[PDB]
Amino acid sequence: CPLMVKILDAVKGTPAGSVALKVSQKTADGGWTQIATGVTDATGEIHNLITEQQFPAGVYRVEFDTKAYWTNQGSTPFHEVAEVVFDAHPEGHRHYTLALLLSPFSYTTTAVVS
Amino acid sequence: CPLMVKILDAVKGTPAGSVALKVSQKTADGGWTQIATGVTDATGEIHNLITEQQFPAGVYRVEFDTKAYWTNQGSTPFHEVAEVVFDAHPEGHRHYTLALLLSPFSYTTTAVVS
Amino acid sequence: CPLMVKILDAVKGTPAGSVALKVSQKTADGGWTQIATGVTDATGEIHNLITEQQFPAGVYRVEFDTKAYWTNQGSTPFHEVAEVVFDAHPEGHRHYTLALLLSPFSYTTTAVVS
Amino acid sequence: CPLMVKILDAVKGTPAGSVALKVSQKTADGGWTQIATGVTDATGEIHNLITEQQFPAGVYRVEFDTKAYWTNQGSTPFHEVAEVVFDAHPEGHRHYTLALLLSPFSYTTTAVVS
Ligand SMILES: CC(C)(c1cc(Br)c(O)c(Br)c1)c1cc(Br)c(O)c(Br)c1
Ligand SMILES: CC(C)(c1cc(Br)c(O)c(Br)c1)c1cc(Br)c(O)c(Br)c1
Repeated sequence: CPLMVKILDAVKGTPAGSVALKVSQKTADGGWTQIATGVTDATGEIHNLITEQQFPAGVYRVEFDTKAYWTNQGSTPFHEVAEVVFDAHPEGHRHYTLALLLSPFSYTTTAVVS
Repeated sequence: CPLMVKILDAVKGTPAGSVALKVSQKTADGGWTQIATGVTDATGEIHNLITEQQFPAGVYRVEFDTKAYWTNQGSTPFHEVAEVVFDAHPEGHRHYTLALLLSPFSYTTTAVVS
Repeated sequence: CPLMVKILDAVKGTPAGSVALKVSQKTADGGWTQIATGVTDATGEIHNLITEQQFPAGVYRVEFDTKAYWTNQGSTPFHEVAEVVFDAHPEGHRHYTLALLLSPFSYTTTAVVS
Repeated sequence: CPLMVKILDAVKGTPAGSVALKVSQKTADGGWTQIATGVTDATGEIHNLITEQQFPAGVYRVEFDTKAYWTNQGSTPFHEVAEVVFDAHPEGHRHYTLALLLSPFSYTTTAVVS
């Protein structure tokens, strides 16, 4: 699997479970095609999000529903959504882990690229 | 001005100058209307980016072109853009500062709301 | 003033007011001399924390009492303090801004150096 | 093992290998006893840093030699050292992972607490 996520809650110091997300691929004319959805498990991860066959080079977007996560935690959030938009270069079995650190008014998006 | 940005370069320890961005307002059918653009000055800011009248309550997207910033610095970045999406409640001259901390494979988006 | 701080609360989206800190200068035998203290104002800052004359070249530690800040907010933090340790080169009126972003289980320490 | 680390390089998007660190425990009179050293492997981790027997409750400090890491990467760093100072509450087999995101002029210290 070429695309994984790891989400941590910076208020509690635990993985962020039950965070919903959507994965989209940019079209040539600049639009977006949704290709996958998922929800983090209690470890802040999702397994088998997409396959290598679904992951050519190009621009991708992962939308994390952080506003719902914070509302359910009981904290008013700033962001309406957490969008991570990146260029993928899969040639060579390069894998990507999108790491995300969440606070109600702040998040950090990092990548670990194999 | 109710919407400010402050961008920092975490590699150099300086404000991120000459970063292009665009501000868009969400439409009823889920689209986006571009309402302002600019390029940060040497302090990582854009003075007077939008007016009170241009900033009614609603969802906004500020798209920062971080890729070109890094290319110009000589690095190969992960993200295509930095996205900050939020619901604005400008009543009472409430003000929004979008702080952004940039590294080639990571950024942090923080909000300072009056 | 050559040494400034700017502290933000990532839970609330506001500057972190009423954070105690201490500034220490490293000694030859590896010890630490306290040279200044203060408490941030409502903008997350301490105006005029030290003078030019108090800030010769050398290694400094700024210790922020983030634990008590969080206890007072009602959260149970991870860190005992936030530590920022750096070698200062104040020649030419070079200025240092210590930016600090706080959550109960995470902080980011960034430097803006002129 | 009750204390682990995970270090990422935010410039390259890879784990930070070969980062040296020292672990110390605070004494009653406010001093420090070094109890362990280590160096991250190519995954940014260290295994078997300390034992549970070595890890009573108390104040601990992990000093990461990030200045040497950045010098060897070829980038001038801001911080002289990255110090993570925390209260440990091991009762119940609670484990701690110190996560660290490194840029030359910025780092983020987070904890994952089981
Ligand atoms: C404290 C705050 C929000 C900040 C707000 C304003 Br306005 C400033 O001018 C500066 Br200087 C700092 C900040 C921003 C970023 Br970006 C950081 O990486 C970290 Br750490 C802290
Ligand atoms: C989610 C978390 C805590 C993480 C924990 C483990 Br354990 C991992 O192996 C990986 Br990868 C990520 C993390 C860490 C850093 Br350093 C970050 O900059 C961000 Br954003 C998130």
